[PDB]
Amino acid sequence: HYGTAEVNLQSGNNFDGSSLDFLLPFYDSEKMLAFGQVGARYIDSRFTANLGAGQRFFLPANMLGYNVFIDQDFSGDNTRLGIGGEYWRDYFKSSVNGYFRMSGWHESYNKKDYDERPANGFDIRFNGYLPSYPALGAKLIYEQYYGDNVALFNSDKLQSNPGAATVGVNYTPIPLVTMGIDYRHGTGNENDLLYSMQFRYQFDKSWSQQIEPQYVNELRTLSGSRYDLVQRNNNIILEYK
Ligand SMILES: CCCCCC/C=C\CCCCCCCC(=O)OC[C@@H](O)CO
Ligand SMILES: CCCCCC/C=C\CCCCCCCC(=O)OC[C@@H](O)CO
Ligand SMILES: CCCCCC/C=C\CCCCCCCC(=O)OC[C@@H](O)CO
Ligand SMILES: CCCCCC/C=C\CCCCCCCC(=O)OC[C@H](O)CO
Repeated sequence: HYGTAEVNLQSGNNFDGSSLDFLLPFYDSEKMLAFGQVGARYIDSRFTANLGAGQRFFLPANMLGYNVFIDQDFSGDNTRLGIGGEYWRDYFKSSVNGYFRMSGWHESYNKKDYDERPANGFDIRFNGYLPSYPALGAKLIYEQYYGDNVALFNSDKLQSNPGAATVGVNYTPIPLVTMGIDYRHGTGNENDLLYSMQFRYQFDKSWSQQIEPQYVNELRTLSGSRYDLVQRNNNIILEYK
Protein backbone atom coordinates (compact mmCIF):
# COMPACT_ATOMS: atom_id res chain seq x y z
CA HIS A 1 0.00 0.00 0.00
CA TYR A 2 1.19 3.49 -0.84
CA GLY A 3 0.24 6.81 0.68
CA THR A 4 0.96 9.17 3.56
CA ALA A 5 -0.31 10.01 7.02
CA GLU A 6 0.87 13.29 8.49
CA VAL A 7 0.49 14.81 11.93
CA ASN A 8 1.11 18.54 12.24
CA LEU A 9 1.69 20.51 15.44
CA GLN A 10 2.02 24.25 15.19
CA SER A 11 2.27 27.25 17.39
CA GLY A 12 2.97 30.72 18.01
CA ASN A 13 0.25 32.66 17.18
CA ASN A 14 -3.14 32.88 15.90
CA PHE A 15 -3.44 29.48 14.30
CA ASP A 16 -2.23 27.24 17.17
CA GLY A 17 -3.25 23.62 17.16
CA SER A 18 -2.89 20.26 15.49
CA SER A 19 -4.00 18.15 12.57
CA LEU A 20 -4.02 14.76 10.92
CA ASP A 21 -4.23 14.22 7.12
CA PHE A 22 -4.03 11.22 4.82
CA LEU A 23 -3.25 10.84 1.17
CA LEU A 24 -4.78 7.63 -0.18
CA PRO A 25 -4.07 6.38 -3.73
CA PHE A 26 -6.84 4.54 -5.54
CA TYR A 27 -5.06 4.35 -8.90
CA ASP A 28 -1.30 4.21 -9.13
CA SER A 29 0.89 3.88 -12.22
CA GLU A 30 4.31 5.27 -13.24
CA LYS A 31 2.63 8.02 -15.29
CA MET A 32 -0.50 8.87 -13.27
CA LEU A 33 -1.63 8.80 -9.66
CA ALA A 34 -5.24 9.37 -8.60
CA PHE A 35 -5.79 9.91 -4.93
CA GLY A 36 -8.23 10.89 -2.22
CA GLN A 37 -7.12 13.16 0.59
CA VAL A 38 -8.88 13.40 3.95
CA GLY A 39 -8.11 14.94 7.32
CA ALA A 40 -9.15 17.13 10.24
CA ARG A 41 -7.69 19.70 12.56
CA TYR A 42 -8.35 21.66 15.71
CA ILE A 43 -6.81 25.08 15.03
CA ASP A 44 -7.64 28.53 16.29
CA SER A 45 -10.40 27.14 18.53
CA ARG A 46 -12.30 25.54 15.58
CA PHE A 47 -12.77 21.96 14.43
CA THR A 48 -12.39 21.60 10.67
CA ALA A 49 -12.41 18.57 8.36
CA ASN A 50 -11.34 18.37 4.75
CA LEU A 51 -12.00 15.97 1.88
CA GLY A 52 -10.54 16.08 -1.59
CA ALA A 53 -9.25 14.22 -4.56
CA GLY A 54 -6.97 14.88 -7.49
CA GLN A 55 -4.69 13.47 -10.16
CA ARG A 56 -0.96 13.70 -10.65
CA PHE A 57 0.71 13.05 -13.99
CA PHE A 58 4.41 12.37 -14.32
CA LEU A 59 7.22 12.98 -16.73
CA PRO A 60 10.70 11.80 -15.57
CA ALA A 61 11.61 15.43 -14.78
CA ASN A 62 8.30 17.10 -13.77
CA MET A 63 4.74 16.58 -12.60
CA LEU A 64 1.42 18.26 -13.33
CA GLY A 65 -1.40 17.83 -10.86
CA TYR A 66 -4.83 19.22 -10.02
CA ASN A 67 -7.16 18.68 -7.09
CA VAL A 68 -10.57 19.60 -5.73
CA PHE A 69 -11.53 19.99 -2.09
CA ILE A 70 -14.40 20.59 0.23
CA ASP A 71 -13.56 22.31 3.52
CA GLN A 72 -15.97 22.20 6.41
CA ASP A 73 -15.42 24.36 9.45
CA PHE A 74 -17.66 22.46 11.83
CA SER A 75 -17.33 24.85 14.79
CA GLY A 76 -18.81 27.70 12.79
CA ASP A 77 -20.67 25.68 10.16
CA ASN A 78 -18.84 27.25 7.21
CA THR A 79 -18.33 25.52 3.91
CA ARG A 80 -15.96 26.15 1.09
CA LEU A 81 -14.85 24.83 -2.30
CA GLY A 82 -11.18 24.43 -3.02
CA ILE A 83 -9.37 23.91 -6.30
CA GLY A 84 -5.62 23.39 -6.71
CA GLY A 85 -2.90 23.05 -9.32
CA GLU A 86 0.55 21.55 -8.99
CA TYR A 87 3.84 21.71 -10.85
CA TRP A 88 6.57 19.69 -9.12
CA ARG A 89 10.17 18.78 -10.00
CA ASP A 90 13.15 17.34 -8.10
CA TYR A 91 13.71 19.44 -4.98
CA PHE A 92 11.00 21.86 -6.13
CA LYS A 93 7.24 22.10 -5.64
CA SER A 94 4.98 24.84 -6.80
CA SER A 95 1.26 24.98 -6.18
CA VAL A 96 -1.59 27.39 -6.68
CA ASN A 97 -4.85 27.14 -4.78
CA GLY A 98 -8.23 28.82 -5.18
CA TYR A 99 -10.62 29.20 -2.27
CA PHE A 100 -14.30 29.68 -3.08
CA ARG A 101 -17.04 29.84 -0.51
CA MET A 102 -20.25 27.78 -0.62
CA SER A 103 -22.00 29.06 2.51
CA GLY A 104 -23.53 32.42 3.27
CA TRP A 105 -23.43 34.94 6.07
CA HIS A 106 -24.72 33.99 9.51
CA GLU A 107 -24.25 34.70 13.23
CA SER A 108 -20.51 34.45 13.97
CA TYR A 109 -19.06 31.67 16.11
CA ASN A 110 -16.28 33.63 17.89
CA LYS A 111 -17.11 37.36 17.37
CA LYS A 112 -20.06 38.97 19.23
CA ASP A 113 -22.34 41.25 17.12
CA TYR A 114 -20.87 39.97 13.79
CA ASP A 115 -21.86 37.69 10.95
CA GLU A 116 -19.27 35.54 9.27
CA ARG A 117 -18.57 33.43 6.18
CA PRO A 118 -15.52 32.14 4.25
CA ALA A 119 -13.46 34.80 2.46
CA ASN A 120 -12.60 34.05 -1.15
CA GLY A 121 -8.98 34.06 -2.16
CA PHE A 122 -6.00 32.23 -3.50
CA ASP A 123 -2.45 31.46 -2.68
CA ILE A 124 0.73 30.45 -4.47
CA ARG A 125 3.13 28.10 -2.72
CA PHE A 126 6.77 27.26 -3.39
CA ASN A 127 8.80 24.68 -1.54
CA GLY A 128 12.46 24.10 -2.42
CA TYR A 129 15.18 21.85 -1.05
CA LEU A 130 18.97 22.09 -1.31
CA PRO A 131 19.93 19.31 -3.72
CA SER A 132 23.37 18.90 -2.18
CA TYR A 133 21.84 18.91 1.27
CA PRO A 134 18.12 18.14 0.85
CA ALA A 135 17.25 18.08 4.59
CA LEU A 136 17.20 21.91 4.32
CA GLY A 137 14.13 23.43 2.77
CA ALA A 138 12.66 26.86 2.32
CA LYS A 139 9.19 28.01 1.81
CA LEU A 140 7.63 30.87 -0.21
CA ILE A 141 3.92 31.64 0.02
CA TYR A 142 1.88 34.50 -1.33
CA GLU A 143 -1.75 34.60 -0.36
CA GLN A 144 -4.55 37.07 -1.08
CA TYR A 145 -8.07 37.21 0.37
CA TYR A 146 -11.05 39.47 -0.38
CA GLY A 147 -13.66 41.22 1.75
CA ASP A 148 -14.15 44.46 3.69
CA ASN A 149 -13.22 42.80 7.04
CA VAL A 150 -11.14 39.64 6.71
CA ALA A 151 -9.16 37.90 9.43
CA LEU A 152 -6.01 36.74 7.70
CA PHE A 153 -3.93 37.12 10.94
CA ASN A 154 -6.54 37.25 13.64
CA SER A 155 -10.17 38.31 14.07
CA ASP A 156 -9.33 41.12 16.53
CA LYS A 157 -7.69 43.10 13.69
CA LEU A 158 -9.89 42.89 10.61
CA GLN A 159 -8.56 44.06 7.25
CA SER A 160 -9.75 45.03 3.79
CA ASN A 161 -8.65 42.55 1.07
CA PRO A 162 -5.55 41.34 2.90
CA GLY A 163 -2.50 39.81 1.22
CA ALA A 164 0.63 38.38 2.82
CA ALA A 165 4.00 36.84 2.08
CA THR A 166 5.64 34.08 4.13
CA VAL A 167 9.18 32.98 4.23
CA GLY A 168 10.16 29.96 6.16
CA VAL A 169 12.89 27.42 6.61
CA ASN A 170 12.56 23.86 7.75
CA TYR A 171 14.77 20.95 8.63
CA THR A 172 14.14 17.25 8.00
CA PRO A 173 16.84 15.15 9.75
CA ILE A 174 15.03 11.92 8.96
CA PRO A 175 12.06 11.44 6.63
CA LEU A 176 9.78 10.86 9.67
CA VAL A 177 10.06 14.44 11.05
CA THR A 178 10.16 18.01 9.77
CA MET A 179 10.59 21.15 11.90
CA GLY A 180 10.38 24.75 10.68
CA ILE A 181 9.62 28.41 11.28
CA ASP A 182 7.49 30.65 9.09
CA TYR A 183 7.70 34.42 9.06
CA ARG A 184 4.79 36.26 7.47
CA HIS A 185 4.21 39.89 6.60
CA GLY A 186 1.28 41.84 5.13
CA THR A 187 -1.14 44.54 4.81
CA GLY A 188 -1.29 47.00 7.75
CA ASN A 189 2.19 45.98 8.68
CA GLU A 190 0.97 42.70 10.05
CA ASN A 191 3.60 40.22 11.07
CA ASP A 192 3.73 36.70 12.44
CA LEU A 193 5.65 33.56 13.11
CA LEU A 194 4.55 29.98 12.99
CA TYR A 195 6.64 27.20 14.54
CA SER A 196 5.55 23.78 13.37
CA MET A 197 6.47 20.10 13.46
CA GLN A 198 5.28 17.41 11.10
CA PHE A 199 5.39 13.64 11.69
CA ARG A 200 5.30 11.87 8.36
CA TYR A 201 4.49 8.21 7.95
CA GLN A 202 5.02 6.67 4.48
CA PHE A 203 2.83 3.60 3.84
CA ASP A 204 5.26 2.19 1.26
CA LYS A 205 8.42 2.51 3.45
CA SER A 206 9.86 0.12 6.03
CA TRP A 207 10.42 1.70 9.48
CA SER A 208 14.23 1.85 9.24
CA GLN A 209 13.92 3.69 5.89
CA GLN A 210 11.90 6.42 7.60
CA ILE A 211 14.43 7.08 10.36
CA GLU A 212 17.59 7.30 8.27
CA PRO A 213 18.89 10.60 6.83
CA GLN A 214 19.91 8.58 3.75
CA TYR A 215 16.35 8.68 2.49
CA VAL A 216 15.60 12.36 2.95
CA ASN A 217 17.19 12.98 -0.43
CA GLU A 218 14.75 10.66 -2.05
CA LEU A 219 11.61 11.98 -0.35
CA ARG A 220 12.62 15.30 -1.91
CA THR A 221 13.05 13.95 -5.44
CA LEU A 222 10.03 13.99 -7.71
CA SER A 223 9.55 10.23 -7.35
CA GLY A 224 10.19 10.63 -3.68
CA SER A 225 7.45 13.16 -3.37
CA ARG A 226 4.66 11.46 -5.21
CA TYR A 227 2.44 10.74 -2.21
CA ASP A 228 3.02 14.04 -0.37
CA LEU A 229 -0.06 15.83 0.84
CA VAL A 230 -1.55 18.57 -1.18
CA GLN A 231 -0.12 21.95 -0.29
CA ARG A 232 -2.96 24.26 0.79
CA ASN A 233 -4.38 26.15 3.63
CA ASN A 234 -6.90 23.67 5.09
CA ASN A 235 -8.07 26.41 7.52
CA ILE A 236 -10.94 28.47 6.29
CA ILE A 237 -10.13 32.18 6.42
CA LEU A 238 -13.29 34.05 7.40
CA GLU A 239 -14.62 37.53 6.74
CA TYR A 240 -17.04 39.46 8.95
CA LYS A 241 -20.01 41.78 8.57
C1 LIG B 1 16.61 25.19 9.07
C2 LIG B 1 16.25 25.07 10.56
C3 LIG B 1 14.75 25.09 10.83
C4 LIG B 1 14.41 25.78 12.16
C5 LIG B 1 13.54 24.88 13.01
C6 LIG B 1 13.27 25.47 14.39
C7 LIG B 1 13.33 24.32 15.38
C8 LIG B 1 12.26 23.74 15.91
C9 LIG B 1 10.84 24.17 15.58
C10 LIG B 1 9.87 23.20 16.25
C11 LIG B 1 8.59 23.88 16.67
C12 LIG B 1 7.73 22.93 17.44
C13 LIG B 1 6.33 23.51 17.58
C14 LIG B 1 5.59 22.83 18.71
C15 LIG B 1 4.22 22.30 18.35
C16 LIG B 1 3.11 23.06 19.05
O1 LIG B 1 3.36 23.74 19.99
O2 LIG B 1 1.81 22.94 18.58
C17 LIG B 1 1.00 22.00 19.21
C18 LIG B 1 -0.23 22.81 19.61
O3 LIG B 1 -1.21 22.00 20.20
C19 LIG B 1 0.12 23.90 20.60
O4 LIG B 1 -0.51 25.03 20.10
C1 LIG C 1 -14.55 15.50 -2.47
C2 LIG C 1 -14.31 16.70 -3.38
C3 LIG C 1 -15.37 16.76 -4.47
C4 LIG C 1 -15.27 15.54 -5.41
C5 LIG C 1 -15.19 15.90 -6.90
C6 LIG C 1 -14.26 14.97 -7.69
C7 LIG C 1 -13.46 15.78 -8.71
C8 LIG C 1 -12.25 15.45 -9.14
C9 LIG C 1 -11.49 14.23 -8.65
C10 LIG C 1 -10.60 13.60 -9.72
C11 LIG C 1 -11.17 12.33 -10.35
C12 LIG C 1 -10.08 11.50 -11.02
C13 LIG C 1 -10.60 10.34 -11.87
C14 LIG C 1 -9.74 9.09 -11.88
C15 LIG C 1 -9.36 8.62 -13.28
C16 LIG C 1 -8.68 7.24 -13.28
O1 LIG C 1 -8.29 6.80 -12.28
O2 LIG C 1 -8.52 6.46 -14.41
C17 LIG C 1 -8.08 5.14 -14.19
C18 LIG C 1 -7.83 4.54 -15.57
O3 LIG C 1 -6.86 5.35 -16.21
C19 LIG C 1 -7.31 3.10 -15.51
O4 LIG C 1 -6.81 2.72 -16.77
C1 LIG D 1 -3.21 20.41 -14.54
C2 LIG D 1 -2.59 21.79 -14.34
C3 LIG D 1 -3.26 22.60 -13.23
C4 LIG D 1 -3.97 23.83 -13.77
C5 LIG D 1 -5.42 23.92 -13.30
C6 LIG D 1 -5.71 25.16 -12.47
C7 LIG D 1 -5.62 24.83 -10.99
C8 LIG D 1 -5.93 25.71 -10.07
C9 LIG D 1 -6.39 27.11 -10.46
C10 LIG D 1 -7.03 27.79 -9.26
C11 LIG D 1 -6.53 29.23 -9.10
C12 LIG D 1 -7.68 30.19 -8.83
C13 LIG D 1 -7.19 31.61 -8.58
C14 LIG D 1 -8.32 32.62 -8.68
C15 LIG D 1 -8.65 33.29 -7.36
C16 LIG D 1 -9.37 34.62 -7.53
O1 LIG D 1 -9.26 35.23 -8.56
O2 LIG D 1 -10.14 35.15 -6.47
C17 LIG D 1 -11.38 35.70 -6.82
C18 LIG D 1 -11.23 37.22 -7.01
O3 LIG D 1 -11.58 37.57 -8.32
C19 LIG D 1 -12.14 38.03 -6.09
O4 LIG D 1 -12.44 39.23 -6.76
C1 LIG E 1 -15.73 17.33 4.70
C2 LIG E 1 -16.09 16.10 5.53
C3 LIG E 1 -14.84 15.42 6.09
C4 LIG E 1 -14.83 13.90 5.96
C5 LIG E 1 -14.59 13.19 7.31
C6 LIG E 1 -13.19 13.41 7.93
C7 LIG E 1 -13.13 12.64 9.25
C8 LIG E 1 -12.01 12.24 9.84
C9 LIG E 1 -10.57 12.47 9.38
C10 LIG E 1 -9.80 11.16 9.53
C11 LIG E 1 -10.54 10.01 8.81
C12 LIG E 1 -9.82 8.67 8.80
C13 LIG E 1 -9.60 8.11 7.40
C14 LIG E 1 -9.09 6.67 7.41
C15 LIG E 1 -7.57 6.51 7.43
C16 LIG E 1 -7.13 5.42 6.48
O1 LIG E 1 -7.91 4.74 5.93
O2 LIG E 1 -5.80 5.16 6.24
C17 LIG E 1 -5.44 3.94 6.81
C18 LIG E 1 -4.41 3.27 5.92
O3 LIG E 1 -5.04 2.31 5.12
C19 LIG E 1 -3.33 2.54 6.72
O4 LIG E 1 -2.55 1.87 5.76
